[PDB]
Parts: sequence; structure tokens; C-alpha cells
Amino acid sequence: VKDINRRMSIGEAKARRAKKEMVEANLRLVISIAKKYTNRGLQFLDLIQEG
DNA sequence: CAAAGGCCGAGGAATGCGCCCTTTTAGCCTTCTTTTGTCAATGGATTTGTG
Repeated sequence: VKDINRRMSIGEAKARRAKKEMVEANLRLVISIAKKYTNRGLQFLDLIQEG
């Protein structure tokens, strides 16, 4: 059961690093979208973080 | 052999900005049970009437 939960953890770490790589790639997309809302009351970094 | 121009990117105002749908949450709105304030009786213990 140790090795079972271990292989589970291996899969989880792989998928998590993959999600990380995708988010890292598309941060530029998020900034490009958030630039459209920059003057409706919320600061720029807050827009980027919600995005 | 350089110049004009076509291309891409790095930076800003703003006439800029969701919709349709499911599901919970607030609160108002009625209906009912109970605590509470009220009107009337109904004697009963001092106050007065009497000589």
C-alpha cells in the first residue's frame, strides 16, 4: 500500500508540474486579457491575479 | 551599396462591460400558541352612623 500511494503521488506530482507548465506558458494570455479592464476600479496586478 | 516601407511588438486610453440557468439565502407574510394587560363581579375587612 506504501508503493500504491507512492505511485499515486508520482502521478499527482507529474500532473501538477504539467499544470504548472501550462499556466506558466499562458500567463501572457492572462495579462493580455486583463489589460482590457485596467480602469474600472481595480489595479492592474489585481486583475492579473484574478485572471 | 542605402531607403522606403512592410512587420511585429511594447504601452496606453477608453465609446470599454455577459448570459443563461441552477441553487441556496433572506426576509416578509400569514397562522397559531402563550404571556400579558384589562373589565366586571363578589365577597370581605376598616370607616362611619347611629344613640
